[PDB]
Amino acid sequence: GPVKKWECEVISNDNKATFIKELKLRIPEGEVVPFRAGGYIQIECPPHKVAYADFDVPDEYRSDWDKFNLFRYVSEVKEPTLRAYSMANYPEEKGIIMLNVRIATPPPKIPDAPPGIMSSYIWSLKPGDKVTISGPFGEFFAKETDAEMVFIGGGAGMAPMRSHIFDQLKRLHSTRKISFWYGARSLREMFYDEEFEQLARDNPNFTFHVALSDPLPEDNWTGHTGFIHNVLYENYLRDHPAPEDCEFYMCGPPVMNAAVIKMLKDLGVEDENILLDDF
Ligand SMILES: Cc1cc2nc3c(=O)[nH]c(=O)nc-3n(C[C@H](O)[C@H](O)[C@H](O)COP(=O)(O)OP(=O)(O)OC[C@H]3O[C@@H](n4cnc5c(N)ncnc54)[C@H](O)[C@@H]3O)c2cc1C
Ligand SMILES: CC(=O)Nc1c(F)cccc1F
Repeated sequence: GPVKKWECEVISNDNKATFIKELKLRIPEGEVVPFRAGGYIQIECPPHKVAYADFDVPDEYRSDWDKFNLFRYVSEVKEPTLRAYSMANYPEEKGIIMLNVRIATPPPKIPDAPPGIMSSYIWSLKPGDKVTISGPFGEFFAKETDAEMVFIGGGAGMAPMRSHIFDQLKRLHSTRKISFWYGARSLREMFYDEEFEQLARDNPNFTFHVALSDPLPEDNWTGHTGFIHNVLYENYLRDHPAPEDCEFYMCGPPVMNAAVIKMLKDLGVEDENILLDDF
């Protein structure tokens, strides 16, 4: 049973943070990609050569791209390849597949390594380009219980976080207690926050919190600071009567995943109540 494919057209490919783009694809009209929240597709690329200098990076992120000389990078692949990306839209957002794609630059200590293949290709895409996706696939799925849900996200982990949370509130009309905790470095790295604030106004059982590890003075930030595992503990789990009765859904960078899961285990949360997507 061959995997299904769709040739989609790029609607938009906008930065949402210094190093994350929202790639929004139009599904062919009259077609459906029958995915579940937390699920993903694979993208393919043809052979290509792309220059970071040709990327469309909005001006508020350019001084950091210039600082790290990122516009000098070039990426070339001579054979097609495939990679997985998680849906940021939820299943009732029809007609589109929306992705959050981190640019996978070379390691700081090995700066002359090749850039990441598929993320560099994706950042080269412009409105009207065509891309082939396949699947959908999934395993990062919500448990269907009445337990309280705690979503913890970082970086491009925002995509399955958004999909799950909108799926619970808008498709399932869930009455469960749900909260979302997102760690980012500074205010310009935060996105979709207006959507989550509106969901929290409309859904008394839902709350949303951002921690900034290194806010800039000009962020004028009076919110939580530091790492999200500490903020989640200090502002919520420390006087929760039974954190072990919560379901925790984690998708962030590895240093986040490790710190959150360690903090949860220290509280006595069982592995079966911790679901991780480690990209
Ligand atoms: C189920 C699943 C879902 C995912 N969902 C998402 C998502 O929603 N968003 C997202 O951004 N990603 C997601 N990922 C990750 C994604 O699939 C890719 O792994 C990611 O985009 C990086 O792939 P790439 O082709 O750009 O880089 P690759 O070509 O795989 O390279 C990876 C890294 O290795 C470095 N490298 C290469 N050669 C060398 C070398 N010689 N020395 C040192 N370093 C080297 C590259 O510079 C790059 O940093 C998901 C992964 C899975 C499995
Ligand atoms: C440990 C940790 O959470 N670090 C971190 C950060 F400080 C900013 C953004 C993402 C992160 F994972």
